[PDB]
Formats: sequence, structure tokens, C-alpha cells
Amino acid sequence: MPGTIKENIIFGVSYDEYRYRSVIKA
Repeated sequence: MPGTIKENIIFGVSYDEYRYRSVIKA
């Protein structure tokens, strides 16, 4: 599903926000 970190802006390069900035932070 993911890639080997190399030109993969797709919604799969972990944007430290998709599911990291909207779960346990109000």
C-alpha cells in the first residue's frame, strides 16, 4: 500500500496529521 519513501505525496506518506492531529487533542 505504502511506498519506499521516494516521491509518494499520495495520502500515504504519513502526514503526521491524517490520524495524528485529530484524535486525542480536542
